[PDB]
Amino acid sequence: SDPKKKMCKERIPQPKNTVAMLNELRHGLIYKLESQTGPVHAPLFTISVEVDGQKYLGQGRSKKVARIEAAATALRSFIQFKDGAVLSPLKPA
Repeated sequence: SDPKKKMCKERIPQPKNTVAMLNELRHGLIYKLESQTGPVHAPLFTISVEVDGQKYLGQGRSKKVARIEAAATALRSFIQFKDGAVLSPLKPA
């Protein structure tokens, strides 16, 4: 099927997003949709952000979500507090 979200003029105003955090940390970050799949009720978007040579992957139900997910991984790669969270999807098919 492939539900191709063509509308990118819709903002879905949700600041405090990790992608903004990444822009405060390191430049050269490219958020690119490497793969798009999933159902129509909740498709799976796979955004890859390449930062400092490390490609961080984020998989969400929209480009926006996936972009956030990608940046989240990147953030903890730079600064890492006493999080110790095992919340990290390792290739979830």
